[PDB]
Amino acid sequence: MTKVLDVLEQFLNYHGYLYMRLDGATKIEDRQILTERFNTDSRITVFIL
DNA sequence: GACTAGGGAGTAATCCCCTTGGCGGTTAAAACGCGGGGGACAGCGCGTACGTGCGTTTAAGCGGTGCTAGAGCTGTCTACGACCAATTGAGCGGCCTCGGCACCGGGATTCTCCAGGG
Repeated sequence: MTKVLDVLEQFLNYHGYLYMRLDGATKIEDRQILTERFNTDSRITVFIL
């Protein structure tokens, strides 16, 4: 459920976690750069899809 | 006359196709905002084309007339139209194409803007 994602988001911001998201309302190029950035790097902790 | 055999309907189980709602993904149309510029409109001047006063006539209303050819109603008949159905064919109800329409691409053609010099 998409309504769950933001429910997680304000939760994740409550714990000071570094995270990002990917759902069906994201532009294709933004989606590709997001997954490319997540493949590298290590500070970003959780990816919610 | 007593009981026997078989099949479509009565009862019933199988299938299974058909949809009710909700929810997510994704493209297209609608929604919103800015730079700038062209359309709206004021201020004005004028001239010349009507707005208006008065003289001097033709003309509709006036007042009447003597009828004259077209309009309304009186018979009267008779050519014709609204009354059954057999028909039987003119035409519609349902299906099966291939062709013109749908629509997009490569190109020639054409319509428009600018910053300069000419």
